[PDB]
Amino acid sequence: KIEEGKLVIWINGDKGYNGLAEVGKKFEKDTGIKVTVEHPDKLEEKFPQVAATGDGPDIIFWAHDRFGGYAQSGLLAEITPDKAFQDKLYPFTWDAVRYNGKLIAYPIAVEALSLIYNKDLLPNPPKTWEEIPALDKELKAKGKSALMFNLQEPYFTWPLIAADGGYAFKYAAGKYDIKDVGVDNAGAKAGLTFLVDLIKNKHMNADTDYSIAEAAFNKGETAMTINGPWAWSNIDTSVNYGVTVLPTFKGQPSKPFVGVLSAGINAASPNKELAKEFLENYLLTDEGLEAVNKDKPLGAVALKSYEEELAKDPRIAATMENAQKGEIMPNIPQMSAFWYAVRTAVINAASGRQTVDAALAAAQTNAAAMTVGTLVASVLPATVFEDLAYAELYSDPPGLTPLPEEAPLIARSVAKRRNEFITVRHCARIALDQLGVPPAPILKGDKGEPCWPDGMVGSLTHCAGYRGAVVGRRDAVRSVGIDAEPHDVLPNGVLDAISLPAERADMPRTMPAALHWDRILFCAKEATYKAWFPLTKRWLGFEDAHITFETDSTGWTGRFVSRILIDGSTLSGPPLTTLRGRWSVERGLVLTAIVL
Amino acid sequence: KIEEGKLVIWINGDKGYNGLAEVGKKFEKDTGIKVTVEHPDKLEEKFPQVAATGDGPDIIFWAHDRFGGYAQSGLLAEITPDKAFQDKLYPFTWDAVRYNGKLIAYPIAVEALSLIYNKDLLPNPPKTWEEIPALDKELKAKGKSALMFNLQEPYFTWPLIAADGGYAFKYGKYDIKDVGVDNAGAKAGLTFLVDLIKNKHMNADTDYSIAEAAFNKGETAMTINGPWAWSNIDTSKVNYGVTVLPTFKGQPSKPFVGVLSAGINAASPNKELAKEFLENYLLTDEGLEAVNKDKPLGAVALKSYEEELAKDPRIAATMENAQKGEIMPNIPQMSAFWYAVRTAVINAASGRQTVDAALAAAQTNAAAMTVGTLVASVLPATVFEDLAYAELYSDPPGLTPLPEEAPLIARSVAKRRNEFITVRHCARIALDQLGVPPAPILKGDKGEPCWPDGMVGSLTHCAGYRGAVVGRRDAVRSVGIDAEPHDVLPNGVLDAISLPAERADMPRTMPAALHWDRILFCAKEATYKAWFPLTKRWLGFEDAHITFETDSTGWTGRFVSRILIDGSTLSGPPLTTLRGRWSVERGLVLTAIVL
Ligand SMILES: CC(C)(COP(=O)(O)OP(=O)(O)OC[C@H]1O[C@@H](n2cnc3c(N)ncnc32)[C@H](O)[C@@H]1OP(=O)(O)O)[C@@H](O)C(=O)NCCC(=O)NCCS
Ligand SMILES: CC(C)(COP(=O)(O)OP(=O)(O)OC[C@H]1O[C@@H](n2cnc3c(N)ncnc32)[C@H](O)[C@@H]1OP(=O)(O)O)[C@@H](O)C(=O)NCCC(=O)NCCS
Ligand SMILES: OC[C@H]1O[C@H](O[C@H]2[C@H](O)[C@@H](O)[C@@H](O)O[C@@H]2CO)[C@H](O)[C@@H](O)[C@@H]1O
Ligand SMILES: OC[C@H]1O[C@H](O[C@H]2[C@H](O)[C@@H](O)[C@@H](O)O[C@@H]2CO)[C@H](O)[C@@H](O)[C@@H]1O
Ligand SMILES: [Mg+2]
Ligand SMILES: [Mg+2]
Repeated sequence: KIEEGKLVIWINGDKGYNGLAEVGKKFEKDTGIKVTVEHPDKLEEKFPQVAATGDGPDIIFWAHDRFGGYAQSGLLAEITPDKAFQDKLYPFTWDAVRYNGKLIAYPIAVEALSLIYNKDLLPNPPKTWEEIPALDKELKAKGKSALMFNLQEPYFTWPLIAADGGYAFKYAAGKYDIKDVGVDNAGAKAGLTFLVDLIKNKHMNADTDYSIAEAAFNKGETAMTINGPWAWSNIDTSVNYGVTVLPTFKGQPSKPFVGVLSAGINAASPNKELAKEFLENYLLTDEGLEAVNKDKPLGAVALKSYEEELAKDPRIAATMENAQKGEIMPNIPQMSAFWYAVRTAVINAASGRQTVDAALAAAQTNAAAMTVGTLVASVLPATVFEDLAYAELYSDPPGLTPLPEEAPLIARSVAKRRNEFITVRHCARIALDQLGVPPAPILKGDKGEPCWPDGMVGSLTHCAGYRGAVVGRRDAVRSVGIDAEPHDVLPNGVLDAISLPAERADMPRTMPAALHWDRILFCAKEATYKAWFPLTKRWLGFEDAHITFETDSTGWTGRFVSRILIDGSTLSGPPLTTLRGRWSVERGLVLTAIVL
Repeated sequence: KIEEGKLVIWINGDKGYNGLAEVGKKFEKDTGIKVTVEHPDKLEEKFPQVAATGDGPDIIFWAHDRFGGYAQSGLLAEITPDKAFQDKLYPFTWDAVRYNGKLIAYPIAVEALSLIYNKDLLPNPPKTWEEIPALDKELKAKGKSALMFNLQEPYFTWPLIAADGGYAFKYGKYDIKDVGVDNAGAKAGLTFLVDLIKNKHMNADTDYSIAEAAFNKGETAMTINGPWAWSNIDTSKVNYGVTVLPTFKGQPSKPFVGVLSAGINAASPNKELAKEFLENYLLTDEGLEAVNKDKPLGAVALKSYEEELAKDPRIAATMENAQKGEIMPNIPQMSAFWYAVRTAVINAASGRQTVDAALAAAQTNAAAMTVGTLVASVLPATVFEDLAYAELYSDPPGLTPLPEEAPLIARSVAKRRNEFITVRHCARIALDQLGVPPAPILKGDKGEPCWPDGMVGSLTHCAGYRGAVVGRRDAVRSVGIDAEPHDVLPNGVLDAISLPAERADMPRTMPAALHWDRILFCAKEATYKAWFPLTKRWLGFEDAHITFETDSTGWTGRFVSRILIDGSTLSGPPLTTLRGRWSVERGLVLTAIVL
């Protein structure tokens, strides 16, 4: 339910969202249409999760790299600006938002990282990465540090990894080869090894994140940081700073990945024409962009008339100099896998979990395993999106490995078991990363129940043609149970063992004739057990729950309620007398989920 | 089936087993009774394992410290020497073999560790442990080392741990609640030892054969060993002396002193032949000499022969060290003490735990005595070299999971946490007996436990019991064990778990005292556990027809589980019939299947 006659906009919390809300107010005053701007955490991961249910914002702002994934899952409207409107924006910006022959967002601004330094602590910034250990030694003696920047997001480390030859996907003939991944070559290993040595030699701390680095720079405790244009506003309020070219590595320029902040329209919006009017006639004007830019700088904007003014800011000149040395990101759907793979490699190598060589070998494998599918998202409650995450795969990608801690669980297991175990736990680690949790082994405990990291709950499922994981923050979600089954009739004799007479009477009457209601019931019973057992530590048989279904008007998705016939007491907390879930049949599979 | 009219004797492979076999040949020549001497590995653990089934050797040789644990489980005959025979041995040696007022073994000889040195490399051995790092540095400059000894067995490191105040159980009786392995003296000793290793004066991997080889090849100037070691050194080119162990912080090293002793298996049908062999053949001047010439015994218990041995300066040094140490207790808690200290010395030496963490865990582990033999009574004695076990009837306080295991029970209820932790402590005790270092035991397919490479096993836990049995995979395909309380089954369960023919035939095969319904259930569960690792498929209660026999003794017997479904395995032959054993004791049913 996206509300008709209003706009909801998502944009990242480090950007000028208050400025954008001012453009929103102007729009309301002219047209009567209320504009609500929100900035949820991890919105780049939450958007598909909610847009899959037909929910979410009318308009989503993010760097262009994520948009191909959204388009592949059918989540974006096609954009068709007219001739005069296209001519108002730089051509390379339209190319950024073009995917498979269609425009999938409006380009807004060009972002690239620069080196930002405190001129009073450091009147001459370092030209090379290699001189930074020496500089940190000198600064540490004065009670300061040379450099702090966000080590938790690979965006900030990539310029160094790419400098001496790291790359994401090989480009040729206007086309990216997803089988030629450049994260494990000599150049990438050299850059990452330099970073890990900085940490080992106590020149940086592996836990430094965005807020830590920003606070340290803006209070004058560190001489340098690496950040984008959005960051300048907070500094300006604190420091006499310069924005300059990133240091070289092995004498080669650092090569940041360049983003074009872009605005896409939800394919489920009933407000597409209003969204287009807003973007074309209110935002992408000098006045609109100025409103946002004065809140937090956008970078070099896509609109030529205003970029001609901003280009005179020497901070923007520095921005474009670093952008020229770097590369525009791909927008292919495999980008989200690339990023997960590099995030994880960097974090594991920085913390000691893996050697650089192991961390990057694994990234090269993982960057293959794209997870932009949304089948299970369709059975999750959008209202709790901030505390849930998911990932799914429809095959077993080659070369995935279990974590060393997990390996004993499948050491004497059959091949199909080894594959489903490894693949589903990869999904689990992708989902956990969405909630901000680093890589952890997922072991098996009481009656085979999966063992989650502190503060997390979840569920796993694997059948023919599917592996999926859903994870939740335990401070908001008591338990999760999910289950996938092939959408086939049940084998002989199974329906009677798994069902009650009333279910057999009611369901064929309630469900569309096209659906294998027998298998759907069985899938829901299994999800019920998975949600149940972590909280009760007791058996629940198929005959111990009576499940009733309802069907949405689409005919392919709905709700169910499982009423428990035995003692529903839990070890702590409210009893599980009933459990509510959702079901969906799509792509040959049945998905069910319960979030308690 | 211990054979009547023959004697089988077990003694450790570091002792004079050939000499003992010579006394055996003389017996056979006089009496017509054949004597077979064997030296199984880990025989101190293997004896109770096989004797629990009424099998094993007629006579068991070991230091007296193990014998209380054997007596407690009813494994030894009381011995009946007359007063004239007792006056032939030293009184304090009889004291070592008296348990709850009864004599439970014949004493043979007094053993203590001494410092053994190469007179050509080191004509003035060091009086103190503190000089050894400097000596080593000097010798290393000549391609040599100062000292090597077995760091794998806590017997050898104990003298240093106890030097400055470590003790086992505080002594008219031993207080098992006052354990001294974690006081300041013990930590000082063990810290010294770990420091030797950190400073590259010794290596954590050094074991008995490694140290022996090095000393007898003249590569190291000193070792620490008992009298049994002397004959191998005689045969080598090394010119050696035997002397007082070095002091530590000015206090003498205090070895734990063993009395080698010979017990009689309570299940032996040859008790009078054993008595004759021991009293009239072995415990004579000539018998002890035969053994002593093979590998020296130490200061023997027989006064007439000790009169001769006491003139040897090596024996004088043995006794000097023995008097500075202490005779070991014979209380059944000794084997837990040794397991605790073993684990601690190995963990600290290797750096897996700090000295303080290691010794604090040892103080805890010294409480968890495992001398029970209920699951041992259902294990096949023919496979004893490749099986080990341990069981507990309670949850000892303060046991913890391995860190790798902790997530498996992080949100589990108290009773689950306890049973999980205690059973895995049992599993680690069993793995130790097979020479496998401590490992986590995780849970895999359908909850199956996850064993170290090359091992198989099974776990069980019910009210009043935790037990583990582990086997070497190259000899044992699968193990399934199961414990249940010996109670009638809940209403309706018998019909759910049994087949009609079982309900018809089983009551006729079992004595009136038994809950046959429960024993059937327990065997079915054991069958699944042996089955699943090999097949990875379900086996239902109606999918095996189990038949039973009972031994004449009435509380143990055999069963056969016949698989009624397809028996295909992941490898090897299909499962067809699985033979097991069952036992009922102390209100519990135990079952085991070893494939
Ligand atoms: C456990 C069970 C529900 C699994 O469902 P399934 O559809 O066969 O298999 P899926 O692949 O969807 O689920 C397998 C995953 O479930 C999870 N699971 C297993 N036991 C579990 C438990 N006790 N609690 C929670 N989750 C559990 C595991 O993560 C497992 O994957 P892993 O072994 O790779 O970790 C099913 O095998 C079963 O045993 N059902 C009996 C109980 C039941 O369904 N009762 C109905 C109540 S109305
Ligand atoms: C699994 C089962 C056999 C365990 O037996 P139990 O007597 O109830 O419980 P016990 O305490 O003796 O045994 C529990 C241990 O068995 C072991 N175990 C559990 N699942 C197992 C499997 N699939 N394969 C092998 N061993 C398994 C585990 O080590 C477990 O302890 P842990 O969880 O601490 O690691 C029983 O719970 C069960 O599910 N039985 C159904 C199948 C069956 O018995 N079929 C009859 C065949 S004729
Ligand atoms: O760290 C990987 C991350 O990098 C990029 O995200 C940038 C974003 O482009 C900027 O607008 C700014 O917000 O910081 C982000 C890094 O934290 C990619 O756009 C994104 O897909 C990727 O996950
Ligand atoms: O290492 C612990 C071990 O010490 C003693 O074992 C001795 C034994 O007494 C000697 O006769 C000789 O064989 O060396 C053994 C050490 O390897 C205890 O008697 C024994 O119970 C204990 O486990
Ligand atoms: Mg399923
Ligand atoms: Mg049981």
